[PDB]
Amino acid sequence: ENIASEISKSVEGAIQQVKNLLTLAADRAEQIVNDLASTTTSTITRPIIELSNTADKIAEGNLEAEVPHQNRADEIGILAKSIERLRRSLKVAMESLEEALK
Amino acid sequence: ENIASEISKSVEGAIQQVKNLLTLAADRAEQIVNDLASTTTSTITRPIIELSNTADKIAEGNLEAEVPHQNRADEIGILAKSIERLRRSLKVAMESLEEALK
Amino acid sequence: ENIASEISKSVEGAIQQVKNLLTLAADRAEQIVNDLASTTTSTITRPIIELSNTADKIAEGNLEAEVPHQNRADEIGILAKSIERLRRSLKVAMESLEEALK
Amino acid sequence: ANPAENIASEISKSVEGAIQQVKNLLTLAADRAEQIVNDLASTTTSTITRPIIELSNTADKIAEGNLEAEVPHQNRADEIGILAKSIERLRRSLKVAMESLEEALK
Repeated sequence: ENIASEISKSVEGAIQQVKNLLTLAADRAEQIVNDLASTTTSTITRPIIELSNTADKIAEGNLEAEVPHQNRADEIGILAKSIERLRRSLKVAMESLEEALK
Repeated sequence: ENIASEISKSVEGAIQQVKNLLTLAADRAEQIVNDLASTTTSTITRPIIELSNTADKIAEGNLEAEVPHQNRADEIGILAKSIERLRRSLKVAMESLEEALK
Repeated sequence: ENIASEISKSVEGAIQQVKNLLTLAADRAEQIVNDLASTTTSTITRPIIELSNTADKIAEGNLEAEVPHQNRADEIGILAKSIERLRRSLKVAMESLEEALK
Repeated sequence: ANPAENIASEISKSVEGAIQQVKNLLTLAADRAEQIVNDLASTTTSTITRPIIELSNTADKIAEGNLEAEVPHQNRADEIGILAKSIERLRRSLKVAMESLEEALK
């Protein structure tokens, strides 16, 4: 009931309000990691694994498909274009080999 | 585009939403100063000034003025009751004087 | 090792730093309550109790009691000066009775 | 003597220091949050971009006829390691094809 309690407790609500905002801010910051794992997966991981499997199929003797995503504007596109140079080099060599048979 | 810009950029929306909540919290904290001035004026200043004015009126000879705030639970109630005792003492004094003057 | 983990986890430390600053901010905000209780008690409660106590002493018939804090510059000073007027009114009423009974 | 004339001012002013500390801590939180972007740019470049460009450069060398080019990053435990081991297999496969043709056309 006393003056000190009346005055001091009057700011308790406000402080909870401040804390509520801070908790929303903290939880939003906490979500960045899972979302970034997601982005990295779709943006980089998938394409890299795809390109790796493609390199492996080509090394194994499948030369029929142009390497996917050569059109991409970033370093994944650069990479994919380099693998296509490899595919074409292999394909010319195999074609010349086939011409030598018999 | 390059992958460093694509990935780094993907978190900018999140960071801005964190910042908005932080700014909101800081503004809410700043408002405590005003709110506390208001609470103090309501809880303390106004009743103390009301008692001071009442005291003055009694001292000037209105021995029947009503001393406000006597029922509050805090120290201001205690103060109001002590002012009511002064009023009573002055009434008793005046009634003794009138008897003497008879 | 996996690129999504490598990238996404690289920012966990920063995020925890941010969160730690938010905790420090919340903690410092909470401290305001106790500090405000203390301030209110020294600034307001103590002199209000001194005033009530003096008022009682005067009402109980010590018309010479010093009303404290008459020189204080804020509303406490206003109040104190009002109580001093009551005291002086009672002193006059006592002098007037003494004399009337002579 | 204290010049303060209003208890509402005295009480309210008394929490300003604390409040400014709260705000300063939140300013520093935001500043620390913003630094994330540039560190992330840097991690991506060091962890991903650099090895990818190296791998693409190495692929180009092999394709343009240096069948002995050393393929980097094959020991690496993530998906960059996987990609580098796939390009090392591709080299081995192109190398034998070229040699095969060379020998057949003698």
